[PDB]
Amino acid sequence: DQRFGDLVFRQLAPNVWQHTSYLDMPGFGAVASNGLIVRDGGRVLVVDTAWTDDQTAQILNWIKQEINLPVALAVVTHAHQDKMGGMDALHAAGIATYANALSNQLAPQEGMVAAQHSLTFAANGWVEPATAPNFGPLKVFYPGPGHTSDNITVGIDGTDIAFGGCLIKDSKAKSLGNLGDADTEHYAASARAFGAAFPKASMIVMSHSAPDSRAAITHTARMADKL
Ligand SMILES: O=c1c(O)c(-c2ccc(O)c(O)c2)oc2cc(O)cc(O)c12
Ligand SMILES: [Zn+2]
Repeated sequence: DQRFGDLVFRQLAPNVWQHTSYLDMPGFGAVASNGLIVRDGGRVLVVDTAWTDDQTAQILNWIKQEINLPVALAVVTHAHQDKMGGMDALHAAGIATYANALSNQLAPQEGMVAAQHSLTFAANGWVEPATAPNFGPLKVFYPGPGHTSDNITVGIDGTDIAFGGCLIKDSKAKSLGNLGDADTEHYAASARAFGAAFPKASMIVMSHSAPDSRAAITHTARMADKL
């Protein structure tokens, strides 16, 4: 891992980097939230934001420093502070933000800024290409009601890497995490859906755990199978 200011960066693939944002919570400590940075030719594609806009701006700094390429668009997993904490930073930079239709509807309620674009999903969970213009390797898939009712997952086409967001947990986890607005009935079903959508993905990257194997999906489903 490479320390960069208040954040940590790590390379997973020759064109896929992972960022880690830390939120200082008195009494608990530092909560880490991961994200993905993929390079597509001469453009950069970012998945999710940091805990805060400031930290998100720090990511943009790293991108401009190491990659030196402009960000085409940014896709978030859900309307939560741990993934949509840097919406203003993106808008201030002029980066097009893409989020789920439900996320943009729940964002204002959660106290977050809705994205500029709304992703529409099919009955199979797959994203509608119409609302996904020039996404490239960013394949979006909506598993269903899990961590939230607006959570989505993104797979990096051209690589065996998939992002489980805050839905999927690591194979060494003991808890599912924040189950406040989570669906205790479709959690396992949704978790398994993601695994079926991307069965070739060996590296499952999440937001609160370091990139795990496919065992993370099964583990999450097995834990959610007890709800
Ligand atoms: O992802 C989240 C997260 O990690 C925590 C968190 C984790 C451990 C703690 O001990 C704690 O107090 C909070 O906050 C959250 C609050 C939300 O509304 C939604 C989230 O997704 C998170
Ligand atoms: Zn969340």
